[PDB]
Amino acid sequence: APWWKSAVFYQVYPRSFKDTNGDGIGDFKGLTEKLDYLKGLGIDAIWINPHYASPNTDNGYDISDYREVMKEYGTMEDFDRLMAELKKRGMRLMVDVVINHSSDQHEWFKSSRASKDNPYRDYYFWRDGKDGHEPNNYPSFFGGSAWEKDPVTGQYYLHYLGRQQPDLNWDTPKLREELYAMLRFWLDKGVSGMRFDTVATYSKTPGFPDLTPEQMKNFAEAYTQGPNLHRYLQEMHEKVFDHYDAVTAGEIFGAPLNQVPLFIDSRRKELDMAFTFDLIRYDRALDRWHTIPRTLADFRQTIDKVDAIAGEYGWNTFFLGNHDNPRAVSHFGDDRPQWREASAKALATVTLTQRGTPFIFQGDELGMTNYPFKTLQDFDDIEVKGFFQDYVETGKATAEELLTNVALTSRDNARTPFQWDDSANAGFTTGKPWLKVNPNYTEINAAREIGDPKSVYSFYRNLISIRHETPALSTGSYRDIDPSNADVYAYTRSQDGETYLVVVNFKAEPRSFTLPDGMHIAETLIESSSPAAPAAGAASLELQPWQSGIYKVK
Ligand SMILES: [Ca+2]
Repeated sequence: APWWKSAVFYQVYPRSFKDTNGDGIGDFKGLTEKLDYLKGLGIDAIWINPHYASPNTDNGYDISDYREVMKEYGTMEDFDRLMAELKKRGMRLMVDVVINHSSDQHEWFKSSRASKDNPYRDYYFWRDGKDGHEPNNYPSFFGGSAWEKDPVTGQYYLHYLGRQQPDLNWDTPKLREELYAMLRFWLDKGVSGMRFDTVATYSKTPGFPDLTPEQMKNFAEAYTQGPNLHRYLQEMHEKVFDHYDAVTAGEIFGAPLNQVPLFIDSRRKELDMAFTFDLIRYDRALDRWHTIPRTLADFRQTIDKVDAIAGEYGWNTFFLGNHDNPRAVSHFGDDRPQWREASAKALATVTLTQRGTPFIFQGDELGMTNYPFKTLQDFDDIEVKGFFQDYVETGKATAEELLTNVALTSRDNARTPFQWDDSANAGFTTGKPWLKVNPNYTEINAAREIGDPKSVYSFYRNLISIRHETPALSTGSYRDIDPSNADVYAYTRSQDGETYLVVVNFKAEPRSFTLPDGMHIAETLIESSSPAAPAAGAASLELQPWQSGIYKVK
């Protein structure tokens, strides 16, 4: 089994991790200075968000030169030093790869847009408008049409994401070759992994027909149905990843779950691991800014479906948080002051006992929460400006309705600065932070958590040790004990004759749990929020509100 199947990854959003020069923005020196912190937590590998030259209309996801580092993060020597310090500690780097689209400030795009006849014209998608308007009805994730007119040629260019993020044209062989050369530039430096942003949208539909009214309400899914998608992923593997030893993982956003095996079945020679969004978006409405109430039965049934698509030859990541989603404890747990620590531990237990490679998002090991936004001016999020354009300016919603609802879903909840201690701005910066620090940093910070054996951080650290010592808990089979139960989540992990039971109360009330007939507790590995372990031989358990536990059975 490869190293990445048993590894524990941590995701660093460098903009918000640690600033070392007072400009309010996190940087490479900051990340490098905190490597001992991450080593001591027990992290094997870090995934960093984009670190390349960028105008930052979308905080690194609009890249203007793929072979230079972002000015705010440091220099190429700072990147090289990050790499060297990771290696000293036996840790690996995964970088973010953003090749569905570039910045409109990339030299390819400046050349492409200049005339119709130039060698870069087909690096992007340029099309004539139809019947007085855009080439078709495609919407953009970030507001308005996915087509933007350029008066120089009178044609429109495609952008699924922001106006400043034109889509790259994978149908053009010279363009594919340029992307492959660029990937080699980074892999030659020794990076150990690559995470592919919106990997399912690379192939565009020939002819760009209109979306149907059905497709229009779920456009994210129509954009994943390009006919050449797997041909491109296979060619990238053959020309690039076959020559290296790096792991690959795809952000498969918008794809129907039954198509996921095409990306990750190891026999297909495409990607190694999947990030899927069925679970993290399980309670999101189609418009992406409302929430729909769900129960633990929905949570566990979604997991069971995602596990089944990995089958025998594929592999899943597991995550409860990332830079595009609200905080795990607020979203899946209960972030009220009395339940925040109990429920954040319960979610740690879930995260670290799933079948797949877990990714811990920066700050979740502290039990960091959603941010108390007060006005729409408190959001940096360009996705929020897009909802304002699509919903407030059009009269569909008031500003107060947008505010109330996006406060719960906005990705800026995940982007507030990491809370290091209780000094000014939580020790993130000596200057003014680019996004405000959550005021609860006085109660939620790394310095106070590390020093307390009973903290959320200590629980994460202890779980990571246990997982490392117990192979069933990464590579073992997974079986949900009762998918209909909406109160208590329970499942087994087994490998090579060893079976482990995981039991997690999702109610803020006491609950009982009866083990399957014949199964008995043999040993308790760890519990959260419990006054007493069960007795060896127990056929049932009494659970405190939000209690979690791992037990060896038989
Ligand atoms: Ca800085």
